[PDB]
Amino acid sequence: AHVVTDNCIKCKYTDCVEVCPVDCFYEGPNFLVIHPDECIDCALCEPECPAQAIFSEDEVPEDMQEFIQLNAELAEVWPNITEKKDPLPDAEDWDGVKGKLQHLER
Ligand code: SF4
Ligand code: F3S
Repeated sequence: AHVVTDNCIKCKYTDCVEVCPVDCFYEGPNFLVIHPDECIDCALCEPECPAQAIFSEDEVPEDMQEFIQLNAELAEVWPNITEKKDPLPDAEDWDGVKGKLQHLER
């Protein structure tokens, strides 16, 4: 499965959902996650994310391993999102800021 990591938080561009063939993205207030059981690892979403926050599981950075389990957990409680929407206000300001997990909203 593919995994959404740290840089998505407070950016949430949502450009990734338009190319997902199986609609396996789930939406949080300021973050998106990928459902590991529905994802077919087509990898089409990776180049579409301006935040470059999506990685295949085996490529998730060492300092963001927590996101693998987190995607699986939140994908079970958040609503499905299949349509592109406007990025969060000030997404540009937060794109590139590290350790945004501290700002994750349930
Ligand atoms: S790898 Fe493919 S199936 Fe998985 S979330 Fe990305 S676009 Fe969807
Ligand atoms: S910022 Fe997040 S909402 Fe999608 S386009 Fe990137 S994983």
